[PDB]
Amino acid sequence: PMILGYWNVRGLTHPIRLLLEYTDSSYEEKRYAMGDAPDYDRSQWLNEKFKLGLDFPNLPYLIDGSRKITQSNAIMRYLARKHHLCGETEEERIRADIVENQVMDNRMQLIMLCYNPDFEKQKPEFLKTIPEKMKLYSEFLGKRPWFAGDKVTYVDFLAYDILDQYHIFEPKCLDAFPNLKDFLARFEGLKKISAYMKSSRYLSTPIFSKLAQWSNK
Amino acid sequence: PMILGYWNVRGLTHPIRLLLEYTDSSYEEKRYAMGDAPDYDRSQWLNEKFKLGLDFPNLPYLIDGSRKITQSNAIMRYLARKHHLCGETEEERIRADIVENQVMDNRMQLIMLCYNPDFEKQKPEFLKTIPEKMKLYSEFLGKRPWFAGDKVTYVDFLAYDILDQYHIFEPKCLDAFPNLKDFLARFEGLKKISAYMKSSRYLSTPIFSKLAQWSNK
Ligand SMILES: N[C@@H](CCC(=O)N[C@@H](CS[C@H]1c2ccccc2-c2ccccc2[C@@H]1O)C(=O)NCC(=O)O)C(=O)O
Ligand SMILES: N[C@@H](CCC(=O)N[C@@H](CS[C@H]1c2ccccc2-c2ccccc2[C@@H]1O)C(=O)NCC(=O)O)C(=O)O
Repeated sequence: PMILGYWNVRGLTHPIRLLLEYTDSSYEEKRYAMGDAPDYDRSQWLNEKFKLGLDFPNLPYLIDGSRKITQSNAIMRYLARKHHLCGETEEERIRADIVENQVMDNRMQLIMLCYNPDFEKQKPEFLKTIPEKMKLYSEFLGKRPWFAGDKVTYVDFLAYDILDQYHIFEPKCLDAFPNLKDFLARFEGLKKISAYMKSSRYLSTPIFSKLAQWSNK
Repeated sequence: PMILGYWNVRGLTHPIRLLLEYTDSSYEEKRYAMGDAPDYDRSQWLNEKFKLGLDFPNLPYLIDGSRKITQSNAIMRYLARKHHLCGETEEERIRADIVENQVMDNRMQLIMLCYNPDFEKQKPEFLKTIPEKMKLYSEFLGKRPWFAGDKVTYVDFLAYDILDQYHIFEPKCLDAFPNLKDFLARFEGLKKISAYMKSSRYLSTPIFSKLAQWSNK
């Protein structure tokens, strides 16, 4: 089968796991464990990082026969193309391209805060900026059932993850935006998704590694 | 014409400015200036940030007729589709996907170092990791004239910019990798590119804002 490698956390891999499941892909995972503080041992991965034939070794990685991929968005795009989950028009492509990138920025902002030793004092300033982020997603989606338009695309997998993550962080953050709450429900309502969420493989939390100040255990 | 919005520095926008020239695009740029310390006034952008009708306001932005794009990578892909500078086979698409994302990683690394108050302390250690970074681009490229294959694609402009920036930071970094030096020369050799580099519109430095510890003026 295909092989997915990543840490034994949700991290930035959720969308891939979700996409593999929604597609009925035959895959096996390799979930690498990181030790606890203070050394945070990474040996399980480091022992093989340069032994898998990857061009730019990293986690996550996807091995599909002869094809070896790294960079989470590249993996998302490989599986999208294989299953026709890319935009079909120029308008759908542009919306997908922007959301892919926007998701990574809002993911980077969360990471920055959750790895900061000054987390508890930084937190208040971060919470103030949430409503603006959610507003932009809300206005972007509008009345469409999905981010790219009329049909589910690989970018709905990205968007679901980051909205979900922010919602775990600040549970009241979507109260003001009904179309976002509805989007989450719709996504989770997808049969393959609904199924997966009750499976032994589902890994919602922790989000971050042991080094983080939040969702780290 | 098209409008490219960004700060009056090279930043992360060199690939876009270079692709606009390579494609003989009809464009004008709005180069916003940031005030000096202590406040580093951003008002020139901030007064119009939410009045341009951008979905997710940011810099750079591209206005092309009725289309308004943000996210540098989304601007690059939009131009590539526009001008047929994408990969044409699955193989080339995967190569492009990986590079695009790899370049961003390598950029974020340089950025993180450059905006660290402790830059001088940190530099020496950073320099030791360059060779390994350069070696992966070297082996990836191999004997190919361009990163995705036989034809120039948008990812070449991305690759050019990050190898150029690493070379400014450490002038000896490419000596061990002739294929990378040859690539820089081949890229710079593209006719429209040569002409641009001698023009009044070229902006190779500074790379960063005044907030940075290197290439900040
Ligand atoms: N742009 C690339 C970035 C690839 C990348 O940086 N990989 C990290 C793992 S991903 C990151 C992360 C991002 C968000 C939330 C959590 C995590 C995380 C969780 C547990 C442990 C390490 C992490 C990390 O903080 C990794 O550990 N790499 C192997 C190595 O360096 O040898 C991508 O999109 O795919
Ligand atoms: N993922 C996105 C990110 C877009 C984004 O972060 N934009 C920054 C400018 S770009 C960044 C930069 C990155 C690399 C090198 C230099 C810079 C830089 C230079 C001058 C002044 C500000 C910067 C920055 O540190 C900005 O100022 N945004 C408008 C605002 O927030 O209101 C992209 O790829 O497009």
